[PDB]
Amino acid sequence: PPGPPGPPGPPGPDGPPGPPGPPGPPG
Amino acid sequence: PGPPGPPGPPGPDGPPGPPGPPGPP
Amino acid sequence: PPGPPGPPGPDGPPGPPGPPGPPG
Repeated sequence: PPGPPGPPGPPGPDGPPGPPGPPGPPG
Repeated sequence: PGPPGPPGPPGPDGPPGPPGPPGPP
Repeated sequence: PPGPPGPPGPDGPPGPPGPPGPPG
């Protein structure tokens, strides 16, 4: 058999920004 | 040599979105 | 000998919505 597999890779990049929040209420 | 290890997990959550729009007058 | 580290993972989840907007 081969050498062992290498270690697990690192976490990926940050996710994308979220959407805008809800609109504010009417004045 | 062995193979590459498994892929890593997903990264951190993304940043929050921007504030929502102002409400109507 | 061991293999190399695996690749970096996927991009993370999307972030949460932003805060509510201001009153008009």
